[PDB]
Amino acid sequence: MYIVVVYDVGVERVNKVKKFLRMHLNWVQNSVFEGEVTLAEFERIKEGLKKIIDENSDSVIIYKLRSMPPRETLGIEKNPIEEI
Amino acid sequence: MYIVVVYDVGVERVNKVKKFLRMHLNWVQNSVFEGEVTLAEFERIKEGLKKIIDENSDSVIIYKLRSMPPRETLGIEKNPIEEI
Ligand SMILES: [Cl-]
Ligand SMILES: [Cl-]
Ligand SMILES: [Cl-]
Ligand SMILES: [Cl-]
Repeated sequence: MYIVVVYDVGVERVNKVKKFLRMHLNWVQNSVFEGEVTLAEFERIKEGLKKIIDENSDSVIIYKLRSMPPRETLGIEKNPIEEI
Repeated sequence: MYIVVVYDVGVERVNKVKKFLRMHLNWVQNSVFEGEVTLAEFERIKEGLKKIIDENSDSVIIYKLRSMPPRETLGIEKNPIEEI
């Protein structure tokens, strides 16, 4: 899979999700990560995120894609496509 | 195209982007919208968003997909898949 991960997390866990996702996926916007993973990394990422998360005040959408998607970007880009 | 739109916008324009996107796309998480559009709607959405946006403090990624992507969701879901 290639995933894009976008989350809405409270200030008490938001620093934790960022540090965790940044060791599996590329950071491209605030609250948004993407990259290639395997089913190992995937459910590692996924449960790894559930442990971190209060599933009762917090939301993660992980879009499960074939491959890296084309995109378009308005405004202050934070991570040039090349770097991802 | 089918797009997922995720944005990071300052409090002075954040209410405007939401109201605008909500008339083209489905709201599924804070700062995240998705749905089917046409090239009319697309560049309508896209410039429509640039007018709203300070491209100098703000970011929009519009992922350009074939079709609606599969996904998985942790925690408080805000819009059951059926509704989108
Ligand atoms: Cl990163
Ligand atoms: Cl890929
Ligand atoms: Cl909506
Ligand atoms: Cl579709």
